[PDB]
Amino acid sequence: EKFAFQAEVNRMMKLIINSLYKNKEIFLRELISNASDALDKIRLISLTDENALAGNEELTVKIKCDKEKNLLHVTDTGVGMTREELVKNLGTIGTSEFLNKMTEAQTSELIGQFGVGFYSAFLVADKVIVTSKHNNDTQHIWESDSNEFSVIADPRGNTLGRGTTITLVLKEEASDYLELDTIKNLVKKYSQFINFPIYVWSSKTKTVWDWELMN
Ligand SMILES: CCNC(=O)[C@H]1O[C@@H](n2cnc3c(N)nc(I)nc32)[C@H](O)[C@@H]1O
Repeated sequence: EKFAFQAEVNRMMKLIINSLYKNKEIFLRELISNASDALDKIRLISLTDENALAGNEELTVKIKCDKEKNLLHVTDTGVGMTREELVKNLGTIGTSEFLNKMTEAQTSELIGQFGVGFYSAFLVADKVIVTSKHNNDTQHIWESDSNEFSVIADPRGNTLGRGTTITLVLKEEASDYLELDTIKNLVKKYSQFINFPIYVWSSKTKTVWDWELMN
């Protein structure tokens, strides 16, 4: 269940981290963008597949902060990833050209263009966990501290229905992303042009918690 990252991915992670150290908040923009892409994918599949949305009838992005556990969660009800996809799509990668472009650039816009924004999560996380459920497979968990990664069948079973949850164990210097005021402001900014509703789990005054629409 243990795997090593492809050399190119190791270099890419380092380039991204060294290039965006000044604007770490971009990680949320990238995770939201990826969630949107995943939702576009299942929507495209639903055009031809009548049972496509059976595992979860909604098309949304939901963000939750768990200050107590030092976790930030970004969940989408997109197409999800099979076990094989978790291993291949996150562990391997015009890569040589991009790597040269990044180096020749030192990148915010470039990263999104080449579709490697996911790795910016390491700008603010000591550990990145990806739980995913695809219609053609069972739920699995991918986890990595960037020095290796593992994939295991999720012992909780099918809790997502369909989709993916990106869970970030924040670095000590990234505790700000556990605060609602900050997350709501960033989510609002990065969700403006997303064509799917994005919600943040928040409080409202007793004190009641529920999903708050951000776009
Ligand atoms: C880390 C660089 N590679 C990726 O981010 C890829 O992993 C997969 N990925 C990342 N976030 C995802 C996400 N939220 N949903 C789905 I479906 N796939 C995702 C896609 O293939 C991305 O291009």
